Amino acid sequence: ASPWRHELLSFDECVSSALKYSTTPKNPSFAMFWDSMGRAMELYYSLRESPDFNAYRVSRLIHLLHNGLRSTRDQLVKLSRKPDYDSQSFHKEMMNFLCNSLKDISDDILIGKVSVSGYGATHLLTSFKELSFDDDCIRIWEASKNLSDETTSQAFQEPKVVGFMLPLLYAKTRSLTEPNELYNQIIQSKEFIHPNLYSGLIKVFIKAEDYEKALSLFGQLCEKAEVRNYGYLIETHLSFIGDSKNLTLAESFFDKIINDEMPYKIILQVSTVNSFLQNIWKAQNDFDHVYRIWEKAVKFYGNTVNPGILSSLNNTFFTIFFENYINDNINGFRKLQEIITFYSGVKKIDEPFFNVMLTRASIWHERSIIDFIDKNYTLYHIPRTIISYRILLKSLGSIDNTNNEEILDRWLELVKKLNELGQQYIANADLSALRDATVVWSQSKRDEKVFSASEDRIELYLKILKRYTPYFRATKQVYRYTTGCAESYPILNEYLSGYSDLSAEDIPVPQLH
RNA sequence: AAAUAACAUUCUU
Ligand SMILES: [Cl-]
Repeated sequence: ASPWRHELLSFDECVSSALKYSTTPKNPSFAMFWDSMGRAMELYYSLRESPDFNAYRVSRLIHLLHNGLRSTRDQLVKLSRKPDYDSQSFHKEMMNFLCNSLKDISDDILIGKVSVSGYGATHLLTSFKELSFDDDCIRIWEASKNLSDETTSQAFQEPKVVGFMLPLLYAKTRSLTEPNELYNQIIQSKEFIHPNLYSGLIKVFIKAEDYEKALSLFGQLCEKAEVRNYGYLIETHLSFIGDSKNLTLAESFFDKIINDEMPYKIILQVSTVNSFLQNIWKAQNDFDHVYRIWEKAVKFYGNTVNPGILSSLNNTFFTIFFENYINDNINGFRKLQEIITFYSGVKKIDEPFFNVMLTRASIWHERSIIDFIDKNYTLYHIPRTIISYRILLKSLGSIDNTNNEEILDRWLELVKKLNELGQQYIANADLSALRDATVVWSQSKRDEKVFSASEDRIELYLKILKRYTPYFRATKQVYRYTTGCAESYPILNEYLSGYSDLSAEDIPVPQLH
């Protein structure tokens, strides 16, 4: 027959080319991969009317969109900094495109236009899980039971699809009935048991803290696992680290990665490490235990991982640090120096390391720690981004020992660094830092006097807003940081009746905008 | 059968 022959042929070449790229270890291949996705998705809306659009072709497309989500997340962490929320970014639009593309395919399956296999069903539901749509995963799965096409309905009931579903079902129902029945069948079964069924059942038992059943299934999973498809052992192993409430079992599995004890490769996934650090802090309140695990993670990473990974780790660590030393900047400052010395001994210091430290140090409300971090950027020869200059301006809102001159200086140096790094206009995060250093500080000191029972920063704030308005990303930022900001900080309302007639006296000196 | 993917520091509007 072949009415849609050319579109079917190009779809197979497209999907296979991009799937091979995303499974093998800007650039022409990078551009090909992302253009192959839009083209394949474009062909999908035409080929869904064809009868030769089998479950295999749909499943290969769903897998490809899944790898697109994986690649988009990877690209976000490889950047020198996260893009501003209010500006255009490849990460945001590509994520929405993949997500919307996955919605259209899920709806076409729930209606019956296209068929899907158990392999395609798992990538569809895993994708929606990675998009934080757990409840939608349960609806799609249970709606597959009452489908006309019994073949696709049977695919959603295959063991590997059930394996993905078990952790979501235990989160909702908290029922161990169906899991324990499956445990009795699987432990003594001589038949083929899909590794993803092992994985989901292990994860349930880890959350349920029935660790003996979790470790027993884990041993069977290991002896049966195939070298080419060993990733099931990675998910379960990491689950023991980040999900086990028994910290002694979690740390043993953590050491198995540090000491390279396992027969399979495994990444020290920072999300898993962060959850492990948080569980130690919530359960033990032992900062030394948190500090010892953080030290092992930093030495494990070294220079092998992206700076965005260590940034996420240091975020968790310094958040715990400044909660522990919330009322002790004296012993805290000595401990920070030990942390800086250790971190220097592992690798060259990255900027997010000091950015997180400076951000969280606002609880101390002292100027010495601000000048200490600012000095260390130059001392350790840190590649600078605009994040530091934003935080250095924001930090002035947590101390009283400063003047409108220093607020201007740290604002001017931020605008300079914006144009030095080729930034187009002034983003929301830039104005939010100036607002936090003026309006929030003034509202804070005002609320203290009411609760208790270079003289004005709000005037400088409104002067810079009006002076630098033509450099804004959008003129709607004027309403956002004036009338809209007054709804949250009412002390701005008493300065705003005469904003239209206000004059400005500042010192811009731009370059590239 | 077709595994595995770190959601980072600065951003209420
Ligand atoms: Cl930057």
